[PDB]
Order: sequence, then structure tokens, then C-alpha cells
Amino acid sequence: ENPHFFVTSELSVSKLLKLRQALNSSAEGRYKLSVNDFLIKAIAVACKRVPAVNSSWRDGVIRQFDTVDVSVAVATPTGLITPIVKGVEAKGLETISATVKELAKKARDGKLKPEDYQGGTISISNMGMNPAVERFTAIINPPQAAILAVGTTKKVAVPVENEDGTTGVEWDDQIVVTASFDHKVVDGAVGAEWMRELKKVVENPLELLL
Amino acid sequence: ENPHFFVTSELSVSKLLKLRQALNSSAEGRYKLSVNDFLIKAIAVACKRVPAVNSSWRDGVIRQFDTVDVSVAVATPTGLITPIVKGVEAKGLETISATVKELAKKARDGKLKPEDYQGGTISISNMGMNPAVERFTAIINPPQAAILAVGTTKKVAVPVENEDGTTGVEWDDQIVVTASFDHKVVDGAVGAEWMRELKKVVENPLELLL
Amino acid sequence: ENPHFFVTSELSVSKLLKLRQALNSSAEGRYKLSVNDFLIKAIAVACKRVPAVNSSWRDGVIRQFDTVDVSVAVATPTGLITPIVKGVEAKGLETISATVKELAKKARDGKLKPEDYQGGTISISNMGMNPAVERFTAIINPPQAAILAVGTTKKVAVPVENEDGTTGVEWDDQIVVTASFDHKVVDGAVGAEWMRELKKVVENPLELLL
Amino acid sequence: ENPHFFVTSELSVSKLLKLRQALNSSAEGRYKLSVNDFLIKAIAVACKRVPAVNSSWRDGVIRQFDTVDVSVAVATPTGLITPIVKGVEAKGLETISATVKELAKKARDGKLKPEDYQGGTISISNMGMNPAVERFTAIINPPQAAILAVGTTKKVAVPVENEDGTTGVEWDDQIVVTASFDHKVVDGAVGAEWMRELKKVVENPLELLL
Repeated sequence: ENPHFFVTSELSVSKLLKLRQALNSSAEGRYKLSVNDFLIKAIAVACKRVPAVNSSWRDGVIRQFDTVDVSVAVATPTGLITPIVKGVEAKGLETISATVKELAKKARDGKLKPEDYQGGTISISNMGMNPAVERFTAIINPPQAAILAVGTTKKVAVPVENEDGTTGVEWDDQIVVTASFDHKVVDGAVGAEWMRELKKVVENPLELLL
Repeated sequence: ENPHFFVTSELSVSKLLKLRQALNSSAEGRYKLSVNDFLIKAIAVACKRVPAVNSSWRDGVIRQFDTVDVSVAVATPTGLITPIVKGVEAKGLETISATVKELAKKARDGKLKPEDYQGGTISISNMGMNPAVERFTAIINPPQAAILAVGTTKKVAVPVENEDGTTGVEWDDQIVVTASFDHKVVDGAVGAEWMRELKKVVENPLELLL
Repeated sequence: ENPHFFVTSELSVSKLLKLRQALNSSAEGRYKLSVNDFLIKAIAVACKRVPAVNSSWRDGVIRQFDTVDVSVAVATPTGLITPIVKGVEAKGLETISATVKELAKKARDGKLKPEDYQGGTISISNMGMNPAVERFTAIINPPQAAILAVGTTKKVAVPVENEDGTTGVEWDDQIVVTASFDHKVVDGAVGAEWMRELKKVVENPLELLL
Repeated sequence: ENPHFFVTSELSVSKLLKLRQALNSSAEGRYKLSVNDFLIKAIAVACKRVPAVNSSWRDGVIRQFDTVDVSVAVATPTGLITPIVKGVEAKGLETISATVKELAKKARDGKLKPEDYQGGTISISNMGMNPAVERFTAIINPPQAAILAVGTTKKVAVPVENEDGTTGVEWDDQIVVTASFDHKVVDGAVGAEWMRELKKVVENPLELLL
């Protein structure tokens, strides 16, 4: 029913990894941030910058949402459930990480209420904990217009300019992301622009601070 | 009427200055962050951690506020006005800087509405643009329980341990801050704790990211 | 009601720290002296040398006291209480330290009798255990005429004359103290003289032995 | 009754000390200038540049004064008296020093007439002769709008750029000054501007010549 199209990007996470390390060292056990928390915040910023992706199909209309409620895919013994982080734009990374850990526990325990997993405006699915999944596509969760699939981290050789003008080799830690879009709502231009903003914010994570 | 007491701290801003420089260079003219925007955000975080400072005196009761609406003192040709940044906890630094510049312009133009300057929960007054004001006290703006006065930046000699075990001299850029508190509401212990959290967050500005 | 004025001094504690270390090492667990015990004794000596500070306002008269009963501010979960060390001039440092620890425990336990905290002739408040409080003012505890606020210890670069006639840098451990005085009773001259005697005795702690 | 607020500045006196030395050496006993005479003249110049500080509260009106009559606080065995140097703008430093010494003697002798100490437009209190008073606040002498408290001189390490681009240490002789202002008459902006002019004139004492 949905004309799926896929847009893929490689993202450098070296700076994000350094930032995560510094923050987790400074947390004194109050929280433990994952890469997923940073990706969720960057998604929320990008959705605020390109609201057309923050929308849903309805009969005859596109419902654009003013809030970004991110449904996070959690595998359970009974399979996939999508608890919802509401109002992500207004939450700090600590609150996001804590909420996600709590909700994922409730998910595994089967104690989620319908309001915990009914609704949401965009989904994220992160399987990067499995080293055999470098890239995958995810099926859109209707009625959302977009889903971001996030693969595992791998080291990739990248060219570095040496001071002598030779090109050396640096090893960049990259993840592959693939956005699946519903072509009724989001065309290729909007999706590519949103992917550009996501890349920009993730590779310069100080923009996550604005 | 108010038993004023004062608590003073020296704050290292070297790291904050570096961060401000990097962000302003990356802004591409979209925004121009000042030190004041960082201090406002750090204040909002500290007020969220110690809500007893985020309160107001009323006849017979302390009204504690769930939101931190920061009144920012702006000098005008007609003197002092206090436009209010509402909901600071949920705003990014870009939105804060833009809002403050807009409101300060409206203030100078005399086009502020009463709702722009009536209310607020805590005040900040920043005179650090004048190099002859290293330290000052500010008079509390009733009914708020606290006001932070922020002086100018000066270089101070600080001891540094050299690799040889000698103590060298480093030059730390420090500001002096002075909080004035209403002793009916906030005692010395709460004020000192809040000053500790402010210092901690400003000197480790990555905590401003949480 | 009280015309508060403030007099501030930086005090070298390097010698006091060395003396405290030697005494605590020699105590064999009988006692454990804090800097606060030394400051209390020095206060008692200074109050004996300048009795005009050792006085209280009454309707029409200044009641000068022959004894120095020092009220020590202790933070409790219910806030501030002021247990009284009576007859400080006649007590040794061991007795002072033991009494203060016992009374502070009773304070936290809420087991102080009125006679333990009603009265006193001068107060001390010591917040130097918080590294974010370099300087503060304390509100006078009526009817006492004076209160000494004691901030935290910091290292300060001080000039030292080298044997070659060059000026090197030494690192002096300094505390900031601020006396608040009631200008009805104590004028600036008496307060400055008393601050001079306090500085003299603290920086030459052998005078605490006389 | 008076909303007191305090503005503090560190002032370099190295150049003023050199100038005082040269002048006193050239006086051949005709006069003996103190630092206080220079501060009085600089105050008079600053008051002429910012007359709003040179004013007094009256019921319903601010009386701005065209002349600067500086009341100088003198400690006596009976305490504080404020003899008045009239028309300071038109007097040279020699006349100021001579008048101050004469009036201070009459003060100690109790031979001041009411006209010698009734009135005045601004006060100065100088306790810098006591090395234990680095900083203090003074209570405003009504109906004057401002009082300047002047602490003692201390040596402070300041950064100096060496010819090799290293940062050495220089020892600057600094005094701390604290102006107390009545917030009904003088707001923070005017007080900070006046403090700026005072600093400018004291640090570049050739401007005292204009």
C-alpha cells in the first residue's frame, strides 16, 4: 500500500563516542547514556527543523504534528513493541536515557499500558547491537510517514591530508542509517534535506546543544 | 523589609569561552551567543535541581514554581526593565539568545507589553560589559527570592602543577558572581548548595548538555 | 532595623594547618581538632582584647559581657540552630572540639535544651566546608552586636622575596572572613581594630598560647 | 529605609604612588600629600562628570548640587565626624591636604563648628591605614546619595606580556574601593559609569591635571 523508498547515509560517530564517554564518566552513576539517546535527540532536532517529515497520513489530509513523540522499537519475547517518548524536544539526554531504560524494562515485563505504545509520530529502530547488521531497511509503522533504521558501527578507512601533503589513512567509526519513507507524504527532496540535517547535527554534536 | 544576605563565587569561564567560540564560528550567522546565554541556561538547570530557590514569598506561604521563568535586567534610557524568558528549561541556547536580543530591542524601543515584564521567578543582572565592575550586589526584585549579580571578567593567577612537580602560574579568566538572598525564604545552606551546583555546571559546561 | 556594615579580611592559615596537623597526630584519637576550633579560640581572645564587640543592644543601654559565650551556627534538617559554647576563654582546644562535636550531634538529633541555644554573646558561622563559598555575609543574630562569616580555603599566589632579590611566587592557603556589624553599637574603627587583632592572632598562632 | 547596593573596583595605585613620591620630595616641607588627597581630587572630578551622583534626596525631589563639597570621615575618641571640604573642584592638592590636616586636628580637639561638619554632598571614608581592612562597606550618610569606602593597599599578581611572548608576573599595588548607593536616586548604570570614570582618572592620574 505504501510506496517505500530508501535513503542511506554513513555517519561519523567518533566525536559522539568521545562526548558519550566524557558524559558517562561525569555521571557518577546518575545515568548511563547510550548512542541511541544521542540519535533520538538528533532526530528530534531534525524533525523540528523539517516538520513535513513530522506528519501522518489521514484520509484526504496530512496531519502535521507540532510535537515530536518518538516511538522506539523494543524487541520482546513476544516481538516488537513501540513505547513512545513524548515531547522529546523539551527533554534532556538524562531524562531520555532514564525514560527509555524504564520503558524498555516495562516492555520486557509486559507492563506497558496502551497509552505507552499507541500513537507516536516517528519511529526509530536500532539493531546496531548486532555486529552482523551493517545495514537494513525497516517497514514503516502506519500511520507514521517515516522510519529510521540504524545499523551497527564499523571502522572505515578514510583519507586524511598529512602535513606533508601526502594522503594518509585514518580509521573513522561509521554507522549506516537507512530512512524508509512513504512517497505519498514525503518526496525524495524533503527526505534528502532531512537526512542532511541529521548528518550535520550528528557529525557536529555541539549543534545538539542548540 | 528583606534580610539580604550575599554569597559570592569566582567562576572559571575559560572552557565556556572556548565553547562559545566554537559555537559562534559554527553558527554561520544564524545566531550569536553571548556568555549571558550560557549563564541563563546554567541558572535554569541549577534552579531545576534546587527548586527551593525557585520560589516566591506570599502572605503565609512559599509559592514554589514548577517552571523557571528568568527575568533578565535590561538597562534602558528610562532605567531598568525586566523582560521574562519563559520556560527556559525547554529552550535551546539559540532560542534563548534570539529571544533575549529581540526582547532587549523591544525594551530599548519601549514596546514591551506588561506580560513581557510582569512576573518571572528569578532575576539575573549582568553588568560584566563594564570593566570597572568586578563585583556588585543587586537588590532583590520582589516577590522573587533570589537575584544573581554578575561582574566583569578578569585574569587571575592560579597555581598549576608542572610535570616536574614545580608549581607554575596559569592565567584563569574568572568572573565574580554574587547571589543576594531573602533570608525569610532561602537560608544559607540552600543558597550555598545552589551556588555549588551553579559553579559545577559552569566549570564543566558539558553538564549543561544533560 | 540594623544598619549592617561588612569588614572583610584574607587570613593565612598555612601555619594554623601545620599546627592542627601536629596536634591531631599527637592526639592518639583522644580528640580531632578542626580549623573551626582554632578560629573559635582566636575569636575568644580577640573578644577579650576588644570587649566593645563583646556586647549587646538593650533599650537605652549597651550590655557589655565579661564572659565570651560563642554561639556556633549548626545547619540541621530543620535549618539553623545556635548552640552556645560557654566560657570559651577558660577552655582548652580539646574541650572546645569535644563540646562542639557533642552539641552538633545533639543539634542534629534535636535533643538540645533551650539553655543550650538561648543566649550567647557573639556568633560564628562556618560554611568553609563548601568549596563554592569563597565569601559570604551573615545576618546578625539579635541581640548580638557582631557575626563572623567564614568562607572556604583557596590557594592564592603571593610574592616571595628570593635570596637573589627576585620576586618568586609562593602559594598561600587563605580564607576570606567577613564580619557583619550593627552600626548602632560597633563603629568602623572598633570593628577594624578587632579584625586586626583576629588577623594578628590567627597568622601568629603562638599568640593563641598566651 | 535605603535600598543599599554596592559596587566594587580594584584600582592600580603604582602610578599614583610614584607621583605622590615625586611631589612630596619636591614640597620642601610646604605640604605632605597623602593618597587620600589624590582620591579626593579624583572623586571631585568624577562627581563633576556625573552630577547625578552629586545629588541629594528630598521629599519629592532630587536636589542636584553644582558644587562638590566632600565630607571626609574622621575617627575621633567620640567616634565619627564628617568635616567638609568645600569647593573641591577649585582647590589644588596642596590646599586640600593642608585643609584636611587642619580640620582633622580640629576634629580630634573637638573644636569643629557645626558649619564645618553640617552639610556636604558626598562622603569619603578611608580606613586603608589599617592593613586588616582589605574591603568594607560604609553606611550612607543621609541625605547624601553615595558613600565611597576605601580599603587598604595590597600587592596582587598581574599578568605581564614579556618581549618573548611569555606571560610573566608583575606585582601591582591595588586598593579595593566599594561605593554604596541609595537605589532611590542612583541606579546601577549611573553608579557603574561613575566607577568607570573614577578608575580611569586614578589609573591615568595625568587626567587629574585636566
